[PDB]
Amino acid sequence: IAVGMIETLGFPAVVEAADSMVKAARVTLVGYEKIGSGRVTVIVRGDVSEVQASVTAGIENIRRVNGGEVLSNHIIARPHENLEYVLPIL
Amino acid sequence: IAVGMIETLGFPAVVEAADSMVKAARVTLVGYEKIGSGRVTVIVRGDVSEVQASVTAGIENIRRVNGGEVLSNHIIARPHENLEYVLP
Amino acid sequence: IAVGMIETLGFPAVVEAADSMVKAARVTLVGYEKIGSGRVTVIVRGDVSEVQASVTAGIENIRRVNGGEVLSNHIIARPHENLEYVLPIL
Amino acid sequence: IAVGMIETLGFPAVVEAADSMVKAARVTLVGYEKIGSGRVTVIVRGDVSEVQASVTAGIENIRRVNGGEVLSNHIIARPHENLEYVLP
Amino acid sequence: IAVGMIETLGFPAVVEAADSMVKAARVTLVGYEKIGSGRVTVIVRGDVSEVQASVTAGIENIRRVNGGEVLSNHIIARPHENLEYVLP
Amino acid sequence: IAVGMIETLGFPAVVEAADSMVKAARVTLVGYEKIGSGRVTVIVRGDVSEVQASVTAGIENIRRVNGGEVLSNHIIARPHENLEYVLPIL
Repeated sequence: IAVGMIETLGFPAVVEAADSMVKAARVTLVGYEKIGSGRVTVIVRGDVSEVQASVTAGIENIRRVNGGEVLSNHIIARPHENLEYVLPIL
Repeated sequence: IAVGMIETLGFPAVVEAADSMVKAARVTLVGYEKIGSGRVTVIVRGDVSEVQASVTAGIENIRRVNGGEVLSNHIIARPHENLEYVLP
Repeated sequence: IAVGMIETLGFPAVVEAADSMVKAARVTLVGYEKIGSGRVTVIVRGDVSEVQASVTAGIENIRRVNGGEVLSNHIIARPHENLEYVLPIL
Repeated sequence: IAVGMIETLGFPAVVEAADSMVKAARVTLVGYEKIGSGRVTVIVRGDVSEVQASVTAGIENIRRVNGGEVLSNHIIARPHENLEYVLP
Repeated sequence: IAVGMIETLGFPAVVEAADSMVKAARVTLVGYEKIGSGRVTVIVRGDVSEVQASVTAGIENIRRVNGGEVLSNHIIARPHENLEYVLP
Repeated sequence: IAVGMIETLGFPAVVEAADSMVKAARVTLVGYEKIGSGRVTVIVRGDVSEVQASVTAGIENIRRVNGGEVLSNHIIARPHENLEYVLPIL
């Protein structure tokens, strides 16, 4: 099951990404990650095509947020088992 | 009901944000979030029109803080059941 | 009861602010807040006129500190009850 | 056996780094380290040639992340017994 | 008695700060504070003239650290009873 | 017993420093310190001459690291007892 994530400069933007993502498709919102410098990441899990739907919707909708910026985004279709317990993507 | 947040550079302005929001309308201050880089967020819940009125008041009144700066603001009208896994 | 706060770039400066504040008037020094980027805030509680006396003395006296800067400052005379338990101003 | 790490600006790229490493060769993802300033590191163990293969794959594939950036990469061939006091 | 602090960019210089302060005069190292952004502070207690002598020694000797930088220094002569709510 | 330390911009570099240090001489590697802005410090303890051997090797070998930088470094030959329990150098 695929993992999708959107990284924002700012917190209100990550919440809108999160919201848009879980409304747009069949994905489980599996938390968010803070790494400093105002960089925050929301992460979801589901079918690869649902996760694409989610990420696209998430990026689009930070245009709605006043002062929002997407810094990065990515999808992995077939994430290796080892990552589940090292990284906070579960 | 909706959720309303204002992010600021600097803590004193975020306290004004919070104070003005909760005084302006029928919303509950439910959240304070720090993400580093001096970026702080204040989060409220209540009817979408009460949330609209509070965020507006918060952004205006931060102009009254010496050294205050708003970085971002946002409202979400019908927040998803499971959005609580990113709120504090 | 009113809340006053002074935000500094730097730690030695926030301690001088804190000291000046609590000497200048009848206020309780109710801790300090760190938010990253070297931004730190001291907070006090008391009568509105005491808090004013305190913040004025606090800002003045970071001139004494070598390398000190005030980044922001603010006072709220009648802070809403809700903020007491969400924000670290108690 | 060796240790292999790739540091990135931004978390999504560091997940790709990890994924690509572990898929490329016979290495075990053993570590994820944050030092602030948006700087994140991913750490693997295994034979030096497997490690070499993994790190190389990780650096290439981060080019495929929208907003991805590699900050630093390194391999240590015969890491000291007591290096575990800085690994996570 | 007074309180003496030296803030530095970088941890190694703050260790020198500390070492020099405590060796220079009759003061006790009571505090080490991190506020992010690489900013670190070292805090001492003792007579105002011992504190004056220590801070001075600390500022001089950081010049001897490769990559050392002082960001700010300060002394408070008669620190308030309740200043301990901001000291570590 | 002397204390030596190397500060890096970046984590992979601090590990190479740490490794080189403990291979080059009789020193105990006594952890590392993070202070923000991507600034990390490795710390060791041993004879003054061993610590010098270690720091020299440490600084040299971050040339091996792709993207590595040393920001600062220092040695104290006879560190004051008071520092042991205030600072994380033990």
